[PDB]
Amino acid sequence: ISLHRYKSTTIIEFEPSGTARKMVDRIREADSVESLISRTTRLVKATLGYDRVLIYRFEEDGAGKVVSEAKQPELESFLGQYFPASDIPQQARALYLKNTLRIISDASGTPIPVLPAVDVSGEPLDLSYAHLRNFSPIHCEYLRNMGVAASMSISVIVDDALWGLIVCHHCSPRVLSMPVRIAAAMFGEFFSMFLQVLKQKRRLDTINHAHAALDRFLRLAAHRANLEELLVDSFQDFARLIPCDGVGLWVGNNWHGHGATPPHDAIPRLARFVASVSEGRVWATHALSQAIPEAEIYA
Amino acid sequence: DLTNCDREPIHIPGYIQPHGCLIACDNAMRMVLRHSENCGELLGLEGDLNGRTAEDVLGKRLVHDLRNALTTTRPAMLPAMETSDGRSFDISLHRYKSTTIIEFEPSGTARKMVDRIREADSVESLISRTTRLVKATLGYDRVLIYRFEEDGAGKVVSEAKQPELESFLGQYFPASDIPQQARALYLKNTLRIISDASGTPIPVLPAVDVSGEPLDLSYAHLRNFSPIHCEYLRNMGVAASMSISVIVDDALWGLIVCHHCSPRVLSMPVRIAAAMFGEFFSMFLQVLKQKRRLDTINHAHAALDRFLRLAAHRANLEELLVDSFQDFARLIPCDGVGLWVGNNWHGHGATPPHDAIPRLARFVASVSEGRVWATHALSQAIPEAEIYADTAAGMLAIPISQVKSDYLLFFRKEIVQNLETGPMGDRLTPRKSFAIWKESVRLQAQPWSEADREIAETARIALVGVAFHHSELMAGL
Amino acid sequence: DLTNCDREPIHIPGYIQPHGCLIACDNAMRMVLRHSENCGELLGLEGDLNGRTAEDVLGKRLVHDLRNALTTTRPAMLPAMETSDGRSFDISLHRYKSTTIIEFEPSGTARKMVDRIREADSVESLISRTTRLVKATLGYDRVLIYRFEEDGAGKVVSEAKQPELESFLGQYFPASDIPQQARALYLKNTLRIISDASGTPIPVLPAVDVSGEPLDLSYAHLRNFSPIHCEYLRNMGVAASMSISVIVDDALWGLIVCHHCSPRVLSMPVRIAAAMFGEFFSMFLQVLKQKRRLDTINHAHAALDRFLRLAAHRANLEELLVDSFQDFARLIPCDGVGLWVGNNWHGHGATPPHDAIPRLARFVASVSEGRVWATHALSQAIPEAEIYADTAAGMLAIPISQVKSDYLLFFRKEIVQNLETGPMGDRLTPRKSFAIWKESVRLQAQPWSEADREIAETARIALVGVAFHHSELMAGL
Ligand SMILES: *C/C=C1/C(=C/C2=NC(=C\c3[nH]c(/C=C4\NC(=O)C(C=C)=C4C)c(C)c3CCC(=O)O)/C(CCC(=O)O)=C2C)NC(=O)[C@H]1C
Ligand SMILES: *C/C=C1/C(=C/C2=NC(=C\c3[nH]c(/C=C4\NC(=O)C(C=C)=C4C)c(C)c3CCC(=O)O)/C(CCC(=O)O)=C2C)NC(=O)[C@H]1C
Ligand SMILES: *C/C=C1/C(=C/C2=NC(=C\c3[nH]c(/C=C4\NC(=O)C(C=C)=C4C)c(C)c3CCC(=O)O)/C(CCC(=O)O)=C2C)NC(=O)[C@H]1C
Ligand SMILES: [Cl-]
Ligand SMILES: [Cl-]
Ligand SMILES: [Cl-]
Repeated sequence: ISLHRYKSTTIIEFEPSGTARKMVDRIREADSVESLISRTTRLVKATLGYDRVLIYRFEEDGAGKVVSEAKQPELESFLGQYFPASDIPQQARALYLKNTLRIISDASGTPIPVLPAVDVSGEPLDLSYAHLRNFSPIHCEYLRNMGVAASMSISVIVDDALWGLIVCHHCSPRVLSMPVRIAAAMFGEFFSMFLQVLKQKRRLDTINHAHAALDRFLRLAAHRANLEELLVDSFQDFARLIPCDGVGLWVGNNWHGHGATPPHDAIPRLARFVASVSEGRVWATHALSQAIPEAEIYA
Repeated sequence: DLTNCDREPIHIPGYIQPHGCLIACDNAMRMVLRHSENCGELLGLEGDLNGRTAEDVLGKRLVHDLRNALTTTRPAMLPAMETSDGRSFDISLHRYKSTTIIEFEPSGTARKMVDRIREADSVESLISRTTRLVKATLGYDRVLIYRFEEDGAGKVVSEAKQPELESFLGQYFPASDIPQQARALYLKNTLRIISDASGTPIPVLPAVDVSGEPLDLSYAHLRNFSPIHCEYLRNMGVAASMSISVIVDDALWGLIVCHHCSPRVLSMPVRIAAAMFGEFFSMFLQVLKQKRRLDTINHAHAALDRFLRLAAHRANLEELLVDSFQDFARLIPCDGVGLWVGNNWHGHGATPPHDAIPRLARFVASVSEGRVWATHALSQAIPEAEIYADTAAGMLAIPISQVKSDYLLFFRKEIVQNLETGPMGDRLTPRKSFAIWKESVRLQAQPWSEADREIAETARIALVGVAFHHSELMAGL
Repeated sequence: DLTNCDREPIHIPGYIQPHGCLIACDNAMRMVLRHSENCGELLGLEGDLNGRTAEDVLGKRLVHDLRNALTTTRPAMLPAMETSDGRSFDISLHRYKSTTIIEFEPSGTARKMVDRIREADSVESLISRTTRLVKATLGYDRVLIYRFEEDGAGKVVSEAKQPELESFLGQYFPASDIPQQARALYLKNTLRIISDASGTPIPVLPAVDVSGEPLDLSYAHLRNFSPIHCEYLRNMGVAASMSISVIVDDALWGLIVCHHCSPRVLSMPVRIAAAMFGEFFSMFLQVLKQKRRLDTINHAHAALDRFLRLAAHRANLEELLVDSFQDFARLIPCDGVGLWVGNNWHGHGATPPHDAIPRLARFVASVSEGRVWATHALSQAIPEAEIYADTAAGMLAIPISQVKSDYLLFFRKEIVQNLETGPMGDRLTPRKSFAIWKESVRLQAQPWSEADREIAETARIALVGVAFHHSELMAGL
C-alpha cells in the first residue's frame, strides 16, 4: 500500500503482493561524470533487468541528449541522439520534480477509470503523487511505436533542478514491486548526489586549469618587450581555455586565425560588429547568423 | 525627514556645486533650455541664457566641436576648450533622457598607480595598499574603503589618514546611511566629487521646465548632493570628498571614499586618471575574490578527502566521528562545532549549553528535511536561544545520515563580540550610525556566505554517502 | 607560608594516602625499616613491624617473588599478590636511594584508547579529542589539559566536564601554582593519584629514622600530597584527582589533569593502561608539534620566495616594500606590522601611534646591531610605550638593509586583550590564581617563539640580500 495526502485528499494505492546499498557501492568511487553515467546504465540494466536503460540529459534549452545506454544487442541504439524540448513537455518536467520514480506497466494495457472523474463540486482527482497514475496517451503511443511495452524512469536532481532522467524500457509488460521500487529510488538519490559533486569537481578542475594557463601566458608577457608580437605568436594557445573549434586575434586592424574560423575576408565585418556591441565586455552567441545575416554562408 | 531615507530624489536636486557651471540644451544642441545661475559670471555673459541658441551663447566653433564629440550615456571629456570669448574650460558633455548637458570647469598617472596594485595576491593586500596609495597620490586627508555587507550595511575595511584624525577602521554603518537610490546612482556615475560641503549651491534656471519636468542630473559631475549627506560631512569636520564606485561582477561591492578637512577639487585630468585606476582596482579585486573562493573550495574538498580516507580504514564510523568532528571546523569559518549522533551531543568551541541541545536538535529535525539548514539569527527560530546568544547566535546544520536524524552543527557567536551637530540633529554622526547598526544586529551572527553553504552541501553528500556505505557495519554494531 | 612555594619538600611528607599501606625495607629486602601506621589493619598484623624480617612479616613465598621482580628506578607492578595470610593485594615495588619501598593496594584498554588518537593530524585535534576520550574511558567528572608556557605559567588548552561544572578553558595560572619541585617530581613519576582530598593521611613510622633521614617517597604512588594543593582542591569542590605528565623532547610540556567531585581510586590495571596511553599521547604530540613547526617554516620560505620573485621584476625596491609590507604579517603571527624606511613610517593593523614611531626607531637603531631584536614587554625598553601598550605591547624588529637603519617592525597587543575557602585563605582558588596571572602580564604581549625568531632571521637575510642587490639602482634613484 502506498499512502499520501495532497490538496487535502487522501490517496490509497494497492498492489496485490541490501540491494540499494550494493548498487550504490558500485558507483560511489566513480571519479568523473562520464565514468559515473557510463557504468550506471550497465549496472541498472544488470540489476533491474530492463531490455534497455538510457540516461537522458537536459540541455539548457530543455532539449534532451542520450548520454549513456545499455541495451539488448538486437535493439537499436539511441546513443548521442537529441530530442526536442517539447518531447518531454514543461508540465511533465514539473511533475518529475515531485515524483522521482515512475512506472508504466503496460503501454498497451486497458486503463482503469476513477469513479467519479469529476466530483460533485467540479474538482478532478489530482494524481500528481500517485504511482498508479495513467500516463498521457501521446507518450504511450510514442512507446508502442518504439516496440516498448513498459518503462520506468528516475528523476536525476542536481542543485535542486531536473538534470535528466534514467529511463528504462522493456519490450514486454513489466512491473517493479514496491521493495524493488524503494531500492531503485534510493539508488537514484545517491546517483543524483554523486553526479552533483562530480559536476562541481569537474567545473573546479576546469577553472583551476584555466587560471594556470593564464598565469603561464602572463609569465611570458613579463619577459617580452613587444606584447603584440607575443600575442600574434601565442594566441592559438588560448584555445586551451575554452572548448572551441577555432580561435583568432584581431589586433591593430589585422586578423590572425587558427582552426575553424570565418573566411579571412569576412573578418572586418565581424570585427566592426563586435566593436559595436561588446561595450568593453565579453560578448557571445551560439547563433551567429542572427547577429550578422552574412554569417549564414560560413556557418 | 530622517526615517524614509530612500525617498529623496537626489538625481533632481535643482542645484549644482559652485566650482563649475552648467548649460542644458535639446537633443540636437540647437537651443539653450536651462542654465545655472552662475553661467553669466564664469562665461562672461549677461541676462537670461534660455531661448538663445547654442551658437549665440558659445559660438559656432565650440558648438561644432561639441556636436562632433557626442556619437551608452558615458560623458565625453573635453579638456582645454575655449569659448568665442577666449575663456578656457574643461568641458564634460553628455546626453540623457534626450536632454544635452554641458558642464564647464574653468581651467602616466593612472598606469603608474595601477602598476603598484597589479601584483597584489590577496584581497587584503589589494585593499590595504590602495588606501595608502590613493592618499599619497591624490593628497586627501583620509581615504577609506567601505565594503557592502549582503544586507547593504557598510564596513570600513581599509583606511589611510592624517595621524591626528580619528579612525573608522572596522566600524559598520546601517544600510540606510547610503540609501537605495544613492547606490543605484553610483552604479551609473563611478566617480563623484563634493568640492565644498559648506559652499553655497547654484540653482539651475528653471528647476522645473514649462512642461513640468525637472532636470535629471544623474550623469552630471556638478550635481549638488543631498543636504543630509552634506550635513553628515560637516559634522565630521569634512569639507570635501571624492568617491569611486567599486564594481564587482556587475554589482556595487563598495566605495573608495576620500575625505578632505578643507575644500578641494580634482581637475578633469586628475579625475580621469582616478576613474581609470578605480576600474583596474575593481577588475583586480574581482579576480582576487574569485581566486580566494576557489582556494577556499579546493581546501575544503581536500579536507573532506582526508576524512574519507580515514573512514575507509575504520570499522566503526560513529566512533571516528566522535573522535574527529572538531576537525570539520576547518571546512567553514565558525566559533564552534558539534555532533549530534544517536541522540547524544559532543561539542567543541563556542556552542549552546549542553542541556539546550536536545531542543535545538528537535528543531533541526523538524525543518532540515534532509537538507542543509542555516540561520544567522537563532533566537528568531528558537526563542529560548536568546539566552545563549553571546556564545552561539548563528547555526548551520548538516545532515549526516540519509536514514537517521544525525547532524553536524556549526555555530557562530553574536557579531558584537568579534569586533558637532547641525540643525537636523545628532543622527548625522558616525557615532550614532555605528550605535544604530550595533543595536540592529543584536542576537545575530555573521551570515553564512554562499561559499559556506556550497561547502556544507558538498560535505552533506560526503557524509551521507560514507554513512550509507558503513550502514550494515553500524547496524551490526 | 604561601609566598615561598618552591621550598616545600613534597618528596618527604612523612605520610601516605589511606587507600593503601607501605613498607620500607633495606636494599636487599631483609629487614623492615619503616611502615605506615595502617599496615597492621590491612595486612592483619599487630604491633611494631620495624625490626622484624621481611619474611617474618610477609612470608618467604612473597618475599622471594618480590626480590625476583627487582632487577632506572621504575616501579615493578605486581597485581594479585598474596601474603602468607591469604589476603590479596596489588603491589608496587621499587628501589630509590638504596631503600626498598613496597606499596599494597587491597584488591586492550590502552591499545583501544591509543587507536582513537593515533590518526590525529594536528595538535588541536589531538588535545581536543583526548580530554573527551579520557573522560569517557576513565569516568572522571572533569578532564583538562594544562600546557606550560615558557615562563612556567599554565594554560588550560582542552577540557571535558560534567555540564553543571564550571569551565576553566582558556584560563591561565601562575608558575608558582605548580611549583618548581613539583614539576621536577612529575618528570620522574608520570602518573599520580589523590584518592580523597578530605581523607585522613597515614603517618610513616618513623618519619625520621635513627640516623636523621626522612623517607623519600618520590616514586611512591601512595605519597601524600602537599596540604596546600589538597586545600586548593577542596575549595574547588574536588575530592579526588589523577594527573599524567606529558613529556615532549625530554621536558614537561604539560599535564592531563582529571578531577572528581567525590572520592575515587584507579586500580593498578587501570593505572597501567592510563600511563601507557599517556606515553603514546606524549609521543604523538611531539611528532605533531614537530610537523607543525616544519609546515610553518616551509610556508614562510615560500612566502619569502614569492616576494623575492616580485623584487626581481621591479626597478624600485623601496616602492615595492611600501606597497607590499603588510604581506609580511603572513610570516610571523602578529597583530600589526610596519615599515621604517628612509626615515618614514608606514603601518598596518595594530601598531604604535604614528608620532611615537621615530622614538621607537631610534631605540631599535641603538640596540639592533644589525640583528633581529625582539621583546614581549616593550615598556621595559621604552617607558613611554606604556601608554600605547593596549595596541602594541610586544615588538620584533628585522633589519632590512646592511647599510641603512631601515627595519620591518612586527607588533603584538598586550595579552589581556586576546583572551568556599579553608583556613589558608582565598589565595587557593582558580579565581585568585587567574587574577594574579593577569596582573603579572600587564603591559606584556605573547612572547615571540623560537620559530618566530628563526623565521625573522631567514627574512633578515632575504631582505638584506635583495637590498644589497638593488643598492645601485636605489642610489641611482
Ligand atoms: C505534443 C506532446 C509530445 C509528448 C509529450 C509527453 N512526453 C511525455 C513523457 C516522456 N517523453 C519522453 C521521450 C522519450 N523517451 C524515449 O525513450 C525517447 C527515445 C528516443 C524519447 C524521445 C520520456 C523519457 C518521457 C518520460 C517518461 C517517464 O517514464 O517519465 C509526457 C508525459 C507523460 C506522463 O503522463 O508523465 C508527455 C505529455 N511527447 C512527444 O513526443 C510529443 C509529440
Ligand atoms: C535618511 C538618510 C541618510 C543618509 C542619506 C544619504 N547618504 C548619502 C551618501 C553617502 N553616505 C555615506 C556614508 C558615510 N561616509 C562616511 O565617510 C562615513 C563615515 C563613517 C559614512 C557613514 C557615503 C560614503 C556616501 C556617498 C558619498 C559619495 O561621495 O558618493 C546620500 C547620497 C548623497 C548624494 O547626493 O549622492 C544620501 C541621500 N545618510 C545618513 O546618514 C542618513 C541619516
Ligand atoms: C605556594 C604554593 C602553591 C601551590 C603549590 C603546589 N601545587 C601543586 C600541585 C598542583 N597544582 C596544580 C594547579 C591546578 N590544578 C587545577 O585543576 C587548577 C585549576 C584551575 C590549578 C591552578 C596541579 C594540576 C597540580 C598537580 C596535580 C597533580 O595531581 O599532580 C603542588 C604539588 C603537590 C604534590 O604533593 O605533588 C604544590 C606544592 N599551589 C598553589 O596554588 C600555591 C598557592
Ligand atoms: Cl553535465
Ligand atoms: Cl570581499
Ligand atoms: Cl604546543
